[PDB]
Amino acid sequence: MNAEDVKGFFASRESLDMEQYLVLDYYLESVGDIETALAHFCSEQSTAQWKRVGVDEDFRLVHAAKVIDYEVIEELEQLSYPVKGKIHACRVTIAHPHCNFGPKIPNLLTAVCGEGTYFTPGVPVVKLMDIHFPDTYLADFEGPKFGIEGLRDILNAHGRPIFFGVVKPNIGLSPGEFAEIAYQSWLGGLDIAKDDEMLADVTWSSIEERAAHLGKARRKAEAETGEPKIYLANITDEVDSLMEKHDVAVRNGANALLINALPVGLSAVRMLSNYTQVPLIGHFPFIASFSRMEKYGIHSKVMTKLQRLAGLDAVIMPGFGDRMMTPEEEVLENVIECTKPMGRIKPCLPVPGGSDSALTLQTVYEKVGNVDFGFVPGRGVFGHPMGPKAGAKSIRQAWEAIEQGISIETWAETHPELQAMVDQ
Amino acid sequence: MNAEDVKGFFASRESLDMEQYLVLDYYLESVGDIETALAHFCSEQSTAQWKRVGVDEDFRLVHAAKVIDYEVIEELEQLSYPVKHSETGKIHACRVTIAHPHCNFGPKIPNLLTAVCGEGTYFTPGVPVVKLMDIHFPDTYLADFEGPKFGIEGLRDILNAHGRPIFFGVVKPNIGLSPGEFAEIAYQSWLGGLDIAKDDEMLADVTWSSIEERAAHLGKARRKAEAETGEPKIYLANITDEVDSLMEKHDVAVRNGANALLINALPVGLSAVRMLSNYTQVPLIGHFPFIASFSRMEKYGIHSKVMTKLQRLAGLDAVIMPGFGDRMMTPEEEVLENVIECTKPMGRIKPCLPVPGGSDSALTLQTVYEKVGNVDFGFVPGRGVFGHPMGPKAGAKSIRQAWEAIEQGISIETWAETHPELQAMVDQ
Repeated sequence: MNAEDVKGFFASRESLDMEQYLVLDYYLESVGDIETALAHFCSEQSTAQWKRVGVDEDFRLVHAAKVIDYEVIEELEQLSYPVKGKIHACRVTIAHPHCNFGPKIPNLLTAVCGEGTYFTPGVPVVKLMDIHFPDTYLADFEGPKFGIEGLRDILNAHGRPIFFGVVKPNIGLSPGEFAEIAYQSWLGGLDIAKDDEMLADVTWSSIEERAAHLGKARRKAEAETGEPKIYLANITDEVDSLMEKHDVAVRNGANALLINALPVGLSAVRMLSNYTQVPLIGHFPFIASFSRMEKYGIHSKVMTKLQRLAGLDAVIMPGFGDRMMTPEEEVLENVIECTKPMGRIKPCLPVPGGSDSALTLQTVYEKVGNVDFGFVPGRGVFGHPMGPKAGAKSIRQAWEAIEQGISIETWAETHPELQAMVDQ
Repeated sequence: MNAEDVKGFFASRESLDMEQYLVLDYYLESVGDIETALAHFCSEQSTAQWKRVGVDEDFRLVHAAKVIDYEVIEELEQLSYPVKHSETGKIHACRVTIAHPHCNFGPKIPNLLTAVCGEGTYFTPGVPVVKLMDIHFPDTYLADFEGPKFGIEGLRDILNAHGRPIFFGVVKPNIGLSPGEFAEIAYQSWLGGLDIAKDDEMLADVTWSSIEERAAHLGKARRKAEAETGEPKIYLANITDEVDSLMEKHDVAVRNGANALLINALPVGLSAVRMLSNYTQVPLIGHFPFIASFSRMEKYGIHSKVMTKLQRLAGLDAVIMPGFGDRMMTPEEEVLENVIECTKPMGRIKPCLPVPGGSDSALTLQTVYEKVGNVDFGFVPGRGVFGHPMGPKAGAKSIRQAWEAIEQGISIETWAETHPELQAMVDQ
């Protein structure tokens, strides 16, 4: 980068038509002249060369990403990570012109966290902290088709969280065996019975068969509790066959589908979302590989944001445990990304889970601040000493307690299922 | 995990039908009893519960992942990365080898990813730091994948390039240019002796340059360059777009003249690449954007060679990767592991062309060739080609002159005494 040139990779947002730019927040550690490196960073992610030699033109104006602001946190004695001048930890805000990639997700990813993002010479440590989309960009995306209202409408669940339950054991079981356990939890009061993140279409349990069995069980549970129930079938498979698994699962009774977001691809999720006749909910496998390092990779809330934009009606994410290795603040940022306004894009249900039970519902509810979220108790439900129906019943009893200001313990004095959980 | 139970997450490979297992190498740091944690690790990635209460059954035998071997590197005073976790106890850096039964996910990539590096992999309570170091696929698993359709032989057949590397060149400037303008620069580099002229990782189908138009122009330019040099030329059109429209961009780019397609592997999805690979009438080559987000930390995430491995399996005919520079932030050993993953035997799956690039020019070709050990790789000089002082044709010509030098044992400098284009590059 040349002194004169640096100048053209900066700008005040006040001087730009921000409706043509995406706003990215990055955490990075620069080496050598700070502003020169930031320029390079911008250049590499956009126009690396903004003119033909001997030609009077400048592609930067419309195609260059520009630093609209940055802050030097501090000077470090060394990088935060031993990766192959003075080094500074910075927080930079960049305006990237979206006309370079358009409303295509793969292309977005290729620009805001591709080669330029992680290989700019003087910027060896980088972490995408956030992405702010202007309405004109958003206007080219559908968003989730059901969102929170859609889910609540189906389950007729209002003024309370939605209750998820992962049918355990998962693997080893057969469609029939699996179906009886799901059936019990639904009778107990579970709202959603889901296939484990790792089930999907396999030889010993095909989506066709499991869907046939669980759909029949689902209906029966509805008829007996008089309450709508939903069976969350895991449909993640090769992209080439997503739409078909949807057809098989849906016609057989699955009324909601689960897909592992990244292993499939955000772009693939978008295709599937524009095709579903049913609510689509995403799981978080793989995200941890690039969102755990505090100062490197991509912040998990960006992936949640993208899951919502791609069209997922609910996003399962690491929860308020501490057994799910995520700081509460982060779990909270993710929850909010699912529900905050995003120009015409419906909010999706945040489903923070990981180490919950009837005994933590109270706490999760207080941290979230409202009742719009899914609760996925991982213990004391299917493993409940009195059986699956009892486990589910204990979760709803714990909720009733909260609904009345009574403590879980007090409420448990007159509720056996909740009491058994308290004894543990 | 319960003492008795740990026992069931271990096994000697000698006791297993390894044709039913994938072999994963992990680097991890455990907290507390080592073997208990390894068991948990296995459990979480497979059978978390292997029986219904009060029932005499064990799903572990056929559905559990099992530790067939591990080595305790050393005891650490602290984790390598400050990760917020529950566990308490001694922490050890281990290298563990695991046999994961593939009947749990089958020959589907998304499902593979969900198992070998999903929730169980990164959230097992006592194992807060983990990095997938390698994946070894048995032939029976491999037997359900196609692999690249052209591979190294296919590419060499098209370019009629034998006994030398394949020469790539990213047409610069990329962005700002228009189909016509872009086409003239590509045309020069082909006349100069470039084998492949490619769209930048960030071009693709945009308003100011649509794949339709750029392909029409470059295809016409490609043909002309072939007619004039008498040598086959290939135009690498960047087709990455939403999955839903991959197959169509292929049709538009191909019918217009693009004879090879470029797709950003991860932003699109390995699974998507597989779909596209089973559909191409043309060689498919992948780029590496995004991979760095999870393969840079020395002890966390996924080793980059695993992604190269998957790119080959998915069906890519060539894999562009960070090269032997040092300006591409990758240790030479790693760049080398990746190269070898593209070419080593992988049961019926064709080898793909390794394209290590990043900071090369006519002056480093010699070195890259020596490190690779053979001539099966793509060279992507990023400087001194299009920016060459004597023009694009000159830049390309200098790269091929540098290669001729090597082909004769003569030093680049000596050879440059009688070759102006190569000399100009030497003056810099």
